[PDB]
Amino acid sequence: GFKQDIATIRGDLRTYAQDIFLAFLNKYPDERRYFKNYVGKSDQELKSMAKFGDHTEKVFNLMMEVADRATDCVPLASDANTLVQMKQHSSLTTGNFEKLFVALVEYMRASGQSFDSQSWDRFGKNLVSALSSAGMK
Ligand code: HEM
Repeated sequence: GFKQDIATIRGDLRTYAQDIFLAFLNKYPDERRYFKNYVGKSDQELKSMAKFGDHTEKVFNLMMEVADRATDCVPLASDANTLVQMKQHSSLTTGNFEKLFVALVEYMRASGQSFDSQSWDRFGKNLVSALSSAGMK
C-alpha cells in the first residue's frame, strides 16, 4: 500500500527521485524551463551532475515526509503551505504539481513494482486541492 511505497522509495531515494523526476521532465518537456541548470542535458549527463542528485534527493525526501505525515492520503495543510511559500516555487501554479503527479503515477504503473498507484493519484489530487487552498494560483 501507500505506506509500503514510501518505504520502497526511501530505500533507494536517489534512484527513484532521479528516475521519477526525469520521467516528469521527459513527459512534460516545457517544465524543464523552470530548471535553467538542467536544460540541454541528457539523463546520463544529469545523473553525473552533483546538484541534480542533491536537488532531486531533497525534493523526494520532502515529498516522502509529506506523504508519511498524511492520513489516508490527505496531506497536512501546513505541508501544503510550506510548498506554496517556498521562494523556489513562487512562479508555479497547481498544474505544475498535477503534471508531476501524473508523471509519477504513470512511472509507478510502468515499473516492475507493486506500487499503490491509485493512492498516489489520490494523494496528488488532495495535495493540489491543499496547494490551491494555501493560495497557489
Ligand atoms: C510535492 C512536490 C514538490 C516538492 C516536495 C518540492 C520540493 C522542493 C525542494 C525541497 C526544493 C529545494 C531543494 C534544494 O535546495 O536542493 C525545491 C526546489 C525547486 N522546486 Fe520544487 N518541489 C515540488 C514540486 C515542484 C514542481 C512541480 C516544480 C516545477 C515544475 C518545482 C520547481 C522547483 C524549482 C525550480 C526549484 C529550485 C531548483 C533548485 O533547487 O536549484 N517543484 N523543491
